[PDB]
Amino acid sequence: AKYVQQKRVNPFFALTQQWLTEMRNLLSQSLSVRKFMVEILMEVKKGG
RNA sequence: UUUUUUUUUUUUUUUUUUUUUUUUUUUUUUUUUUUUUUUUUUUUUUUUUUUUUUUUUUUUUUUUUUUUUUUUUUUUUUUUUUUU
Repeated sequence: AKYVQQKRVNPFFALTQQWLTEMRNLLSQSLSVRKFMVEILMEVKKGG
């Protein structure tokens, strides 16, 4: 809701909660995916 | 100026004491007797954008005064007399 009000995300492409639950289940089970997105977070955090 | 006083008269050898007499080996005790592993817990469950205001409105030259007028020479005293 916060990003929709900021107009950063177009709400037309909104995935259903059925798909989000399936993806979240995959994200929790697998550590390899988590490590990749954590690595992205650290690199993006570094400014410059 | 000066006028006194300003030698000396005692005492001053010595007489005691001053070796020594005790004690001074030893007699205990002196190994040891316990205990000495362990038994819990130890992931997580919230929140985390924003909503106001934010130019200015006055005043801000000057008006006075600002020369001077007195006084301003002088009039005393100023050797010495003792003692030593």
